[PDB]
Amino acid sequence: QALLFPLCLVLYTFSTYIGNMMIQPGMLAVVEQYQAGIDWVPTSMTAYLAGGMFLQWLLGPLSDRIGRRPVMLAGVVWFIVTCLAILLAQNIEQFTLLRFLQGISLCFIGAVGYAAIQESFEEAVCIKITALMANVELIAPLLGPLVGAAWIHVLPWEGMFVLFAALAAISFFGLQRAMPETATRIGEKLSLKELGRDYKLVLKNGRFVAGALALGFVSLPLLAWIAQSPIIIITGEQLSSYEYGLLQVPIFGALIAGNLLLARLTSRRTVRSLIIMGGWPIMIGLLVAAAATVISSHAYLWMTAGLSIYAFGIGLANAGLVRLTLFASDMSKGTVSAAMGMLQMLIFTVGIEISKHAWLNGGNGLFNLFNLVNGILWLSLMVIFLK
Ligand SMILES: CCCCCCCCCCCC[N+](C)(C)[O-]
Ligand SMILES: [Pr+3]
Repeated sequence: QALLFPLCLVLYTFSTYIGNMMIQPGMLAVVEQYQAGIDWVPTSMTAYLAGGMFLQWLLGPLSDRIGRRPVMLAGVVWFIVTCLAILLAQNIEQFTLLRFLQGISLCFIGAVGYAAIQESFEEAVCIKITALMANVELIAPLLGPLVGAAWIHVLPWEGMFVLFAALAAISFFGLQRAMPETATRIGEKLSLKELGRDYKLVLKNGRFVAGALALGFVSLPLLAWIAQSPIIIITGEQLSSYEYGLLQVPIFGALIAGNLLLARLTSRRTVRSLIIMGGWPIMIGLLVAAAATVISSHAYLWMTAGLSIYAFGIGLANAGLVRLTLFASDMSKGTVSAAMGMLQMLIFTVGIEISKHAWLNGGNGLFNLFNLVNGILWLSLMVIFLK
């Protein structure tokens, strides 16, 4: 009867992903209008990322302290505001600011949004909702840059920010009068000292952190592409929206196929084996990705095909290694997730920034090398993590 409330959060989830996945393809348009250089294309994703790891930590225990409903709304409100208030910044210097504060609307999906389902809805109810909100995080980056390439053709870029403010409203007016709250730390002290100290406790876990990083480093070459896949292909390789959008699928369609097997071979195998099981393609992906752009700098096909091996592997391994890294520290679920979020993004954010220059002053070579760099990193944190 009240399954309309999960779907509202499903939508808010949906919008925040495409609100980054439809934007990166159409960032070129925005750069060639605000004027700065194609080096600002990825730097969209970057500022969108670096916002999510601002109050990531503080929103969890915070949405506990003063209700889940008013803080959640303060986010859906915060989203739609800066979804239309960025249309009236018009300069690239401060497009960032409004892109960055659109990225803080990311802590709201997990530290309170996801937490509201873990508090109210029960186990088997939570399963099918999370099985859903995992496909949102898979389909909205898969098919987003595909609508984001069929949106800059029939309309301008501006049409997206209206469409998101409105879709976040289709959820918001469905959450205006249909959002019950279940925060139990109402009327509690402004205890700020306790967070840092307790996050430093999961920071002291050389098995957890080294495992939390390895999650970042591994999933980075995936996000480093997404942020740079336009200016790699559109301006870098000089290809159209149907051709560049064609190359998003063989990659993603391989990530989906690795999430197909994972959920099927979760049974006949141990979690421990799966990571090493999905590791070989990851090794071979980033292996051959860059082992392509060795002498041939512009065989993007084999790079995209290499990021299809690597992609298949992230579906299996990366996903498994999530849980073990939650349970690598026998501590709170809220503190570990926030700790591994704020770590993964720090890898993502600052990883891309390095990934960017990697592409400029090096071209495609350096870039893929500063990909396999991360496969090496992750693997190097596996010789630690298991054996
Ligand atoms: C922020 C990028 C999320 C979409 C990419 C899907 C691959 C799984 C990455 C795991 C971390 C994602 N998250 C938001 C649950 O922390
Ligand atoms: Pr505590």
